[PDB]
Amino acid sequence: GHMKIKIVPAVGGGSPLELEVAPNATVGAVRTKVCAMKKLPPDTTRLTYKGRALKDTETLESLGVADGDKFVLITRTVGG
Repeated sequence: GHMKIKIVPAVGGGSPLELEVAPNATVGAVRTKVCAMKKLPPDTTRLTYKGRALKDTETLESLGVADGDKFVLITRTVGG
């Protein structure tokens, strides 16, 4: 099935994202999709969930995500 998740920037006025995501998708997949939308190199970004640093291969099932939950997107400089 799918759950609705929100992605909000840690800083600034960038738009939040709302994605419908499969529960067997992983954190890394979410980050790939967010970075595709944001036009960002993946390694310039991290996602946190309730403040926690995340392993890319967590599924959203294993992490205990629920419909409506939010991840925070932390970004860095992009010229490296």
